[PDB]
Amino acid sequence: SAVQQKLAALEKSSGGRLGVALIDTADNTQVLYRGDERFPMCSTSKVMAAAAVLKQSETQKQLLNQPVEIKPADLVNYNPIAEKHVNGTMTLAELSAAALQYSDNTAMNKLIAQLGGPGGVTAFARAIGDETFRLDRTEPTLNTAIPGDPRDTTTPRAMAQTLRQLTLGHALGETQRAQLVTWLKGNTTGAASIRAGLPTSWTVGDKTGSGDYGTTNDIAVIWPQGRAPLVLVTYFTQPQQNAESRRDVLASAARIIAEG
Repeated sequence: SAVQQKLAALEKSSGGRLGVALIDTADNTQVLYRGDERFPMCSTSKVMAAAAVLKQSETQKQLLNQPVEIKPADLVNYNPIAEKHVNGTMTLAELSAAALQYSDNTAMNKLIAQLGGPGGVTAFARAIGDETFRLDRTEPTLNTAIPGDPRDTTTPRAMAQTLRQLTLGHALGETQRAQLVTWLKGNTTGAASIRAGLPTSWTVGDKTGSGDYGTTNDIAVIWPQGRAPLVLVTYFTQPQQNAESRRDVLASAARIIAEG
């Protein structure tokens, strides 16, 4: 198809490996490019950890208000919100927000601990029908993005379907889903990624991710004006261990999709 030819040309010009999945919820059609290849998730995995804690809060009604202590030993390499609360507490809601909207790595590690380790995040994926997602490590080593390594990977097709079920579907309770959507819509890190390739009147909720090998990712739910929502996953990685991030590739892939 025309879109797939343009995405292949974009990939060739970029020198990397691009994976795209679009679900159009108007007719449940899909557009895929390397849709079944594995890519390193990096921080896009934080959506799954936050959704898992949201699922626990359906039975533990007060869980999101539970205070969690932030100690100096908890801080890792990138903790823009947790740093502000060292030797104090943050609730699980505040940690989920920090993880999603600022990509805070300490916040992610607290969410993983709440779920009982990376195996608890993976379990949640399996419970909602995602047999592809795997989380193996904590922050910051889950971002090593080594070519061929299956740890901490998913495919574009699997992540698009799962993001659809979490945000537009009913994998979560109604209050929980609305909370997740509100968090995604308030992301602060996405201005130069998928959002940059889309009409400025469209509402987007997204989670970015970045890591070694120039890995540059973004997953988004998109609400066009007077038109059914879309789910769009864009993953990108490069052959050089020290390659620079390429958010422009994600923007360009979104623009090519939006032309459809």
